[PDB]
Amino acid sequence: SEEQRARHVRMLEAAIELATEKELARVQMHEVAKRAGVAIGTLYRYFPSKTHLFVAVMVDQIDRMGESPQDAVYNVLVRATRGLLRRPALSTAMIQSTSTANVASVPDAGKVDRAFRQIMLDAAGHPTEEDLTALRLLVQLWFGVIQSCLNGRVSIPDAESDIRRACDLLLVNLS
Amino acid sequence: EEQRARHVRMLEAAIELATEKELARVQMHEVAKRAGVAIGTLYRYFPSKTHLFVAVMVDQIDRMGVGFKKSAESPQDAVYNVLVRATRGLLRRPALSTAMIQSTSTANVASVPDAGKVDRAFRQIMLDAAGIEHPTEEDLTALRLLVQLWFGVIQSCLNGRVSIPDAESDIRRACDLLLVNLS
Repeated sequence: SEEQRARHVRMLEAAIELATEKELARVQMHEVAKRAGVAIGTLYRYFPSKTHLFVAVMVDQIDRMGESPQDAVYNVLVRATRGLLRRPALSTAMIQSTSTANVASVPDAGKVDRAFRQIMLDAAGHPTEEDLTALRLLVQLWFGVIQSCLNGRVSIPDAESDIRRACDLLLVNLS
Repeated sequence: EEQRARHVRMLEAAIELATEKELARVQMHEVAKRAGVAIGTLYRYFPSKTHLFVAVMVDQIDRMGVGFKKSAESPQDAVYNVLVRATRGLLRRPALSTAMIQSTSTANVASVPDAGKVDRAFRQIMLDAAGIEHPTEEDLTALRLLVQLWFGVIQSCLNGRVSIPDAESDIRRACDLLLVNLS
């Protein structure tokens, strides 16, 4: 029952751990089960494919992310940007799997927009539409930026330049 | 210039295969067999698959720019209208669009030098639609933020996370927010 919940935490770190040692294309499901101490049936039972598993990693990694709402939100993005960019292999596994997952095939993928949101609301401090939209528009851009970062387009101080603007421009009138 | 009709059939065939099967199921040897060319001829012109689909994207951005300057209210509005046009024509062939979008996401710019070109080609359609001839850097920045945000919305749409009217509605709000200072 909680043997079962620990079993779940084992698989996610196993996965995290492998995406660092190895690029996503070469991370192998059998290495994930073995390293997680689970039978291989159980692994795929809970994560039908590699995509399902690094989307679950994605969701789990978000759940773990000054005063003025813009600044706080901003500051949470700058803090999360630096986290993802000095683990670029793990970040790539997560963002590639996410940017790629169809929501019908990988249900957890329809949970990532909802999970970023809860943490933008928790960064900004009840409110209505325009807020959700500015906030929704902003994470989507931030993905772009992160991806654009993961592939030589923007560097880190370039990327950071753009999320600053993005924040200020998208959130001129957040309450 | 025969490297042009040769070039065209390569792109042509790539488009049909990505139209019929997902990217993972698109193989260089079948593109070679469609374009009626040697595999080495194809590899010469597109060192890998991600190269080829980046070039397909550039051709497709070039093509829609043409069609926009053909039968098409503020700068931010005009820019909205191009984005709406592209979103629509991409969403009409999801399978092909997915291959072009995924290709442009994974394509390191140092390694595949056409990867830059798409940002540029795009940026110029919008600049033109807005009728700005002399971009301030603030303008360029704003538009780099837009196509970035935009790519996300489409990707999201293809994956079934947002509906299409809401994708469109989000591209509008973004235009209004991002392009306040467009002179």
